[PDB]
Amino acid sequence: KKYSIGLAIGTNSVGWAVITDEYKVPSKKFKVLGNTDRHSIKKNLIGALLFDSGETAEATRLKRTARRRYTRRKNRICYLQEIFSNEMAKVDDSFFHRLEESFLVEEDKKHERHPIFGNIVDEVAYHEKYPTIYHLRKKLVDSTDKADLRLIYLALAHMIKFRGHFLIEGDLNPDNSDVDKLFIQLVQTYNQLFEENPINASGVDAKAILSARLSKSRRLENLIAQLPGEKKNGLFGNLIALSLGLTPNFKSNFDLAEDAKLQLSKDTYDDDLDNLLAQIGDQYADLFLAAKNLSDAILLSDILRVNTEITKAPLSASMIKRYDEHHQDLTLLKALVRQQLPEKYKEIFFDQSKNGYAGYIDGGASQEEFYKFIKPILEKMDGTEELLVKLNREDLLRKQRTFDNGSIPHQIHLGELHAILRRQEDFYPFLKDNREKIEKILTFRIPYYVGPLARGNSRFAWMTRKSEETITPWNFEEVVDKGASAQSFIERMTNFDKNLPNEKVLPKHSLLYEYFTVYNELTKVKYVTEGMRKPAFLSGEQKKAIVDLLFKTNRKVTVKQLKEDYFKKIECFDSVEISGVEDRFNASLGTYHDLLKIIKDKDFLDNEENEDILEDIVLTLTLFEDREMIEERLKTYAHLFDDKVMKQLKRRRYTGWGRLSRKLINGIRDKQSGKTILDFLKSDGFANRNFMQLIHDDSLTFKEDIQKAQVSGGDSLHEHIANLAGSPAIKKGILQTVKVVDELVKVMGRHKPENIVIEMAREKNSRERMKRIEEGIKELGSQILKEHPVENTQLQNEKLYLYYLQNGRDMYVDQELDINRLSDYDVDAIVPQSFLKDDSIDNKVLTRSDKNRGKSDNVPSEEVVKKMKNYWRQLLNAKLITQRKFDNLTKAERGGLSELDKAGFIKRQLVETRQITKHVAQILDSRMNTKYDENDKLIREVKVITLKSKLVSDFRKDFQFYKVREINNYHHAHDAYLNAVVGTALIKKYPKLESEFVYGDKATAKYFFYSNIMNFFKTEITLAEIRKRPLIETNGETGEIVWDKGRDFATVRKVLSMPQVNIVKKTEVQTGGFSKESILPKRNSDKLIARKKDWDPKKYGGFDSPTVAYSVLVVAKVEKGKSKKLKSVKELLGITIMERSSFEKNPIDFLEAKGYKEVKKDLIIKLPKYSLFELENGRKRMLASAGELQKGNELALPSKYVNFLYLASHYEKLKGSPEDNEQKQLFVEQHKHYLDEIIEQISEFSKRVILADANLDKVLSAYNKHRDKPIREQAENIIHLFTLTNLGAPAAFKYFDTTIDRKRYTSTKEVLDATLIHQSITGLYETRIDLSQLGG
RNA sequence: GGGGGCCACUAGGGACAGGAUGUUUUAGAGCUAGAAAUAGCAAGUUAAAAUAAGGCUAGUCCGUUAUCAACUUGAAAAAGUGA
DNA sequence: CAATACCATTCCTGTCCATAGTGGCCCA
DNA sequence: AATGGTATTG
Ligand SMILES: [K+]
Ligand SMILES: [K+]
Ligand SMILES: [K+]
Ligand SMILES: [K+]
Ligand SMILES: [K+]
Ligand SMILES: [K+]
Ligand SMILES: [K+]
Ligand SMILES: [K+]
Ligand SMILES: [K+]
Ligand SMILES: [K+]
Ligand SMILES: [K+]
Ligand SMILES: [K+]
Ligand SMILES: [K+]
Ligand SMILES: [Mg+2]
Ligand SMILES: [Mg+2]
Repeated sequence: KKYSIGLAIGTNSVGWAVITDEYKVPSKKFKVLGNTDRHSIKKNLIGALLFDSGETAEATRLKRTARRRYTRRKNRICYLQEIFSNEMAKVDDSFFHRLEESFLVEEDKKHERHPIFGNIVDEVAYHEKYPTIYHLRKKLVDSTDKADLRLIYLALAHMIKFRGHFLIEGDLNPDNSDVDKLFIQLVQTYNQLFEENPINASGVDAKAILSARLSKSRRLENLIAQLPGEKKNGLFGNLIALSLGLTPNFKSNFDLAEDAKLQLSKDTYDDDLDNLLAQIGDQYADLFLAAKNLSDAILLSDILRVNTEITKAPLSASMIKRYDEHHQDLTLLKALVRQQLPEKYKEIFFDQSKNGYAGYIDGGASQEEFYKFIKPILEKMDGTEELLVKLNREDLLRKQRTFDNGSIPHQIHLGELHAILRRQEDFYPFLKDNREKIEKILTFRIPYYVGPLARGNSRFAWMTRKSEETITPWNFEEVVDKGASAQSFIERMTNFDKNLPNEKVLPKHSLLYEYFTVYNELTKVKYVTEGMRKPAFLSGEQKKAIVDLLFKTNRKVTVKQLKEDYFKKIECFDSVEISGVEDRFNASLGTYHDLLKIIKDKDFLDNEENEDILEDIVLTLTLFEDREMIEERLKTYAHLFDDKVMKQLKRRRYTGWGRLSRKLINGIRDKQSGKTILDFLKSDGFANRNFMQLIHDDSLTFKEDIQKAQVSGGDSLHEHIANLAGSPAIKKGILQTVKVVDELVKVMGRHKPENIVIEMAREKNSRERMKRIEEGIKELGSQILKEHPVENTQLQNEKLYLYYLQNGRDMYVDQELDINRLSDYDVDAIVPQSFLKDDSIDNKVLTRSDKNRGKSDNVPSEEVVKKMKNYWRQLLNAKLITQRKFDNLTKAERGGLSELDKAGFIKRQLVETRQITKHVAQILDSRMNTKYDENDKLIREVKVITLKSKLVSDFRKDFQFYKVREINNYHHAHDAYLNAVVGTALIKKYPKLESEFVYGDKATAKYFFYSNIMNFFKTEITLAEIRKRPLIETNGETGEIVWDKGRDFATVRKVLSMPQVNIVKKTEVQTGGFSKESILPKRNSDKLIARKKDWDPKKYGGFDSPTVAYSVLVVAKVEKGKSKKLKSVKELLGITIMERSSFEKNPIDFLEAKGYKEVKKDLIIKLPKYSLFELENGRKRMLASAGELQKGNELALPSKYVNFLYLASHYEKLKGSPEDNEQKQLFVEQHKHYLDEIIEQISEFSKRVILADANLDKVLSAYNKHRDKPIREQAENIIHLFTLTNLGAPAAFKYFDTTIDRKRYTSTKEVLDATLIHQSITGLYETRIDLSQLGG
């Protein structure tokens, strides 16, 4: 008894089938367990496991980190209160108690209800004097009077609890005023450097134009307008853009070739300014210098909208400006609405439901929704011009705690905190002694390279302590080993050397590593001249000379420099042919040139004595990112360099690690020669062996030493699958697949199959699209977003996305495109889809007409390339197209598509090469084949074949075994079946293909062969004339029969027509969040759940809508009526995720607390979601919850109706042949009565199983309404009708324009008397429990 | 040789440190006319506190991923059970 | 009970590691 | 996006 298994692996399904020698599907009697009269059941060996998607760890991580943040913010406030403890006790012994209980209702408050002062008079007076916290902040910053300790606490606590960002390193407020004079001085330095061409900035109000509460680019335009001449793209224009964002290429300004750009915020700024001044002269330094100067007073102008000379609290002053303008404009708006349009006053100022001022202050209306609601009301009235200006600048009636405060750096809050401490430390000594402690509370962050401050109970932590004691912000440097922690941060994530698994890899930018890469590339270079008989390698002396002359004087070495600067200069060759490198060397000594610029001592770099030193420096610069730790670690070399060089040196940093270790590169030595790997790369006689040859050559000891160093370590199956690189979604399917194969082998008497054939399906976002387009267009300098505004959702249209990615132009022709005629344009595949089935934006292009591409059987013609290469390069530099898209677009200037390329593409269409599928194949193969032969080589009893979906897809379409995904879930199982059939047949016919399709170890010819690989199934083949194949197809050598075109197609038809298919929805305990996150207001309802143990929801609000982890069958008694008489019940109790641990720790106590008595402990049945019940007439239901059910039956629609629906709907495309198109159309029209028959099948199924009477009647009327519609559209909507019958949760669907809402099953009472069906993973093994036999 | 190193991209996974909103209860004396219903008017921008209930291992830690038919012997990990 | 309509905390900055898809040089 | 919780209407 031999058999094969077909598998179809998806993100929500694993289809499986078992086939025999004749491509038939067996059927067995399987024993049925339980307490029903049914002892067995006939099962076909085909089906599909269904499951909800596996989820990533992301959401869990975001929640975990936000938790840690709330905990540490609370601890910040706690530190502050601990500082204030005793002196506050002297002033007001219950202030902090009032703060802590501020949330409680007056009934529950232990102290007086007014938090700050504990009496209504003083509290009301406080709020009158200080309407916002920023009033109190500014007063405490500016005033000199002794202030009440409680108000001091309130100001400092507000600064510490909402402390601003940390994106800016260093200290702040160097220049806060005289921006007018700074701008005059920048204009002055420009005029000094260009005495012939000066700029007159007299009268230019640079303050108002540049500190304008508007975008930077707009201010640039205005300022350039004020200066006569001086176009925005001139030198001074880009220098104004310097304080603004882009500061684009000065190459236009200085006529230099390479691209320039600067950004005073980037830490590469000093190096880029050096790189530029080396190209143009240090005399321009004062030009950027002054620029930087003028920037300092203006960089914060967006945040500090008030002069910095009347207050030392410009931020809080700006908030008070917000408040005062809010008040003035509110008075004015109220008066206007009273006068002009008095009927709307109530809707604006009283209606929270509307988006007026009421809904904006008291309702749920946002600033944007309010601006939208009030725009027309302001335009409709008079005297609202200034208010409309403030509205379109987003500065009308602003609150102070707003979504856009995220740009406030922590240094500003710190400045105000320090100012207050300085004012009041004169009166309170404890503020003087704790000034720096409080400042530290504000300024302290745990470094990202330290992680959680755990003590052995966090699986996420790596930090090591210098001593065992509580870490505070003030003793962090002493208790936490920052260096060891920062090291472990990297070393717990980096790979070891695979060849020497106990050796760490080198920094990618190590000098040694780059010597290795350069010599490895260089040793395989060959050259030919005239007198030479044969191309020669480079000798060791030649490689040393090329490294010293070229690689050590140029960052990048081109083949041209090799030919002219070495072979002509040293070898006196006029002509030489180079192989092994094209255009320019890929490897390069970048770090060598970095350190040469920094230290300016070529002899120091070239001295081998300093090798180790340099290796450490780069190591440090790689291992650490914090400037102080880098500095401390380089301190040991402070004696070798000048302080200027030490500063420049600690400035420069590297990221990334190599893949080889130092011991591999320049450590282990060959026994005979005594040479390291690098020594052979530098010189290897006449062989010039490279790295691979070196570690594989049996005449050397490197291979032996690597073998010896290797250690094997073992993961479990689940651990192994978890550690694969793939989506957790597909990993869930992989593990399910292995469990399914295990059960299937158990079903077949523990006999292993002959073949296993596996196919694997191919595998918010609009925000990424909008980001791409914004960046690319502002990098392009285009005004397309100015002239055509767009929202992210709109970019989900392919053509509009392409339009914006193409700067609104045609990509094959130099002309504009029209947004409104997008429907008339074309979307063309760069490399045609007949070769590369790629439908992504990386291979698609928007053009006015695909006809202009040229011939349709290749990449675009050379004319197009010549015309459009520069435009495409612009788009590439804007990151609007990728390098792959650009290269494919330009392939015609590189010979176009060759015949080898087309052969390869067609092979790719058939031979799977994704790593993840290969891992699935390896897993199955290592589980199935476990014995070794006499030569100790693996015995492959089971052949694991992998196929791509296109094989079986083309099969289905060519032999009319059509699939319709919406009818039911049987297509996953059928895919599995057809995979088994096609794979086994394919390798039976052509055994030599095993190398390609089985796991384990003339271009026209392969093109033809792989295009016609599947023709042995067809009876006649039309290929560019008509050829004919026999009725029986056999193997050429063995003579064995592989395919009987008569009987075997009938076998396949019979298998696809079988109604009994084992579809199983995997039952799962629900996990995750306890409930919806919405904190709801107070309500008289027991559905509300307290947010804290003592916060009664009827007084405080809270949560509702909790998630049931799993239901539980309870057979017990419950008290009834005022008498409390015991009454026997049987019902489903939903155990929520939050209740689950309590219920499981002791089920009886939990249930008795819920109200039940005398619980029959042994009749408690755990019922996860999707638990299956059968009732009468085969009607099935699945548990959706403790109080709702899902549809549980599959509609086994016959194959003739399935194929009719496919053909009539024009599912996919029917264009194979004109005459075959005609035959399909004729069959559709001849069998048009199949529409009524299909409606009848749906109706019978619904009346037996679905039981949505009203919905079925509405659907029947809708079908009888559109009987005159074309057959195509009626079929297309009949497809939609199956949403009524599909398995799972009920859903709404549409028949033409009629909408059918979901009919829900909002009661679980009936399943309590039905038959509960427990199913194994395949559903072949069942345990059926009659629940009606359970009762009181 | 579907292994390896390098170059150029692109896409996804994982961890950590931080920012701003939002929400919820309370505080921010509402006034006047009327028995009330209600009407007319005034006012509004701020804060505290919580932000999974909570847990013990008590850390400036942990609490939403992965994994799960039933039954048996099992404390549990497990292993076994049916053409 | 049964049907029906509404509801669902959001967005952002920075540091770092690995894998794997495409094209290319050199090899096992 | 879905689909299970919830209140409202009977
Ligand atoms: K009280
Ligand atoms: K001008
Ligand atoms: K609001
Ligand atoms: K190259
Ligand atoms: K680094
Ligand atoms: K020195
Ligand atoms: K889920
Ligand atoms: K789960
Ligand atoms: K109030
Ligand atoms: K199951
Ligand atoms: K929000
Ligand atoms: K992030
Ligand atoms: K590659
Ligand atoms: Mg907490
Ligand atoms: Mg808040």
